[PDB]
Amino acid sequence: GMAEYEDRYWTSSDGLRLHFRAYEGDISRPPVLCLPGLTRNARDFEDLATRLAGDWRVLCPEMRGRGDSDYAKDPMTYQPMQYLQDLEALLAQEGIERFVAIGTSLGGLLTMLLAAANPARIAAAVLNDVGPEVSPEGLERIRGYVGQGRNFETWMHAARALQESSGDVYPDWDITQWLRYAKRIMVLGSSGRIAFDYDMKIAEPFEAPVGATPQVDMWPLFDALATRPLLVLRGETSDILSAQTAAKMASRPGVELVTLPRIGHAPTLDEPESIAAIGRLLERV
Ligand SMILES: [Ca+2]
Ligand SMILES: [Ca+2]
Ligand SMILES: [Cl-]
Ligand SMILES: [Cl-]
Repeated sequence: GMAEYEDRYWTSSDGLRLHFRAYEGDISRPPVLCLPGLTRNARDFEDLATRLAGDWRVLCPEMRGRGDSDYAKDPMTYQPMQYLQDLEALLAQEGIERFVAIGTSLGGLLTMLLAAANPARIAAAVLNDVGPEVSPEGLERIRGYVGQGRNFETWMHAARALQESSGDVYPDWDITQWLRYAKRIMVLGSSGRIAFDYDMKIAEPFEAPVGATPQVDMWPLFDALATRPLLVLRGETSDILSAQTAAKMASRPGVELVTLPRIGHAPTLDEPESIAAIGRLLERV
């Protein structure tokens, strides 16, 4: 079949071949950079990117250890400041000076970190279910599931396993929605088993457990981002971003908050309300 994207690569300082999907579009607008969550890859954006493509150029990178990006020989390089450096390397190598950033979870943190370097580089941004205060309930869950290593013979078994742990996050989903989600985050591997599509060594803590936020008040990073056009999406039931923190974010001038009913951490960005929200944000570029 024909794809809506082309497979592209860039090189990290330390020598990894890292992967991004590139979707062609309007060269007279800045490109849209989609940054996935901790355990996630370019497929989390596979539908959003097709809805934005043509009207926008869209880049969907995968961090080291995720998807088709190379795995690190040194798992201690699986940390947020390294991902930030790798994204700076992508931007340098592709000659991108100004861009829209759409960041989910850890991707939203990376979006704040990129903005901090020079907020004028951000044409506009979307933070998907993440903010400068992260709820401990959600962090506890992350520590618990990353690298736990469950694998399956069939997609149906995988899907049911995901519903068992995330049915509270997406209580209204049907089986087709669970299967679509499963294929975005898992892969049929070499051994014929379906497994999460990332290096299991990402779970190794080294100095701090996986998912740990930088040891800094992150309000300043949010506030610098919020000087640029900003949308914040929140799942109504999110265990990561509280309603209170989101309303504080929204109190900054120009920041629009959209809460997605009956879903938790995080909106898939395939919800009609999310799509429409992103469209409104993109008009402010
Ligand atoms: Ca760590
Ligand atoms: Ca309008
Ligand atoms: Cl199974
Ligand atoms: Cl991490």
